[PDB]
Amino acid sequence: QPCYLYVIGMVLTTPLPDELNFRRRKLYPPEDTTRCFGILTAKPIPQIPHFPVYTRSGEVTISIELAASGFMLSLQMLELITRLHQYIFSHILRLEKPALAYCVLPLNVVSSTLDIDFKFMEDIEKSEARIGIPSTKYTKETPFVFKLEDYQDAVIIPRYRNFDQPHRFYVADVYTDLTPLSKFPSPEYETFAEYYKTKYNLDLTNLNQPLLDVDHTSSRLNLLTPRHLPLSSAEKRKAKWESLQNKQILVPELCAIHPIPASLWRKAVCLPSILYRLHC
RNA sequence: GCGAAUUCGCUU
RNA sequence: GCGAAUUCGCUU
Repeated sequence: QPCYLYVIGMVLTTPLPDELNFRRRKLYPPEDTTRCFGILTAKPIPQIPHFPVYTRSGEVTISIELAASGFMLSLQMLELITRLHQYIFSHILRLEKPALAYCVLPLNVVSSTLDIDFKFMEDIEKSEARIGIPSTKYTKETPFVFKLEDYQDAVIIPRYRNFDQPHRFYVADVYTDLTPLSKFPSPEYETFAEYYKTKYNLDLTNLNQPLLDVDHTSSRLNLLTPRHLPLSSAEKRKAKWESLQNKQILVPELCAIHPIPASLWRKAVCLPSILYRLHC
């Protein structure tokens, strides 16, 4: 049968007020980056009014708009699209129930005009960090080189712990006044370099690199109402753990960059809410 | 989120 | 299993 293609339009209509920005984040309008998500279906999606999702950056207005229809796709491309759909929900979001309509897929411009991002999907499948921690070989003669532009829109993972299910972080800041030789926040160790050497037996090949501020990527599943009522003892403990996660300062050399950009990840976490709303 | 200890509520 | 309180461990 022929295909329908919809764009999931996203616009930050009400940026988070200062008084609610408890984790003191930068705000990231989705409309500031062209790569986004769409839906490929064999059946038309009924017209649905615009509706909000409440993200870390504030209230985002969602609109489902027709981009293309009455076209065919080869089996090969449908298979690629299907794999990426499954990848989004199993490996990025780590879900089992995508909607808490048939295929979510990345779209991007070719020139201001949106179409299926086949190249991006291919790049993901080729990436050595698509599933887990990628192999590396930093030595004195082939040292780690810090490229600032590679961290400007990055999701990172520690390469040295949690092999089976790595923790993903947004890079929230680059601390150019810090190096691995800066003082360590805990007194049992003098420097970041010493900490990583003692606990993990990790050597660093680059002692001039900046250090990174991070923001955990984990998000609640239903974003259809605002986050903010009192908390239980469990929720407190959870909040405290997230707080400590976000106080961590990481060393770029000891992290791997995920192939999905931070700007797209921020849009991905909205998908379950959007699919839930559409099937209602 | 992954775990632990102690204590209390829901069933007849 | 559905909940609550108090306390401790894992990250930098």
